Amino acid sequence: STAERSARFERDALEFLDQMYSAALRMTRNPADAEDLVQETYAKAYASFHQFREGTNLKAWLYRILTNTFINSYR
Repeated sequence: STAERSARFERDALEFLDQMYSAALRMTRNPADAEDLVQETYAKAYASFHQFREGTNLKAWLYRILTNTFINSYR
């Protein structure tokens, strides 16, 4: 189903939340900014599931959304 895949993607993504917030602490040097940066990355990630294909390494796909947001928001 379209809903199943997507719910599976969410949980897979969330499994990494901590590794992602931890990386975010190291790039923003600020809990508050680290959180905002993660949150916005996940929101962006939920919103684009449509484009995440099949094999694509999930972690690298999130890393990419996270850098794009670091750059274009924080900074």
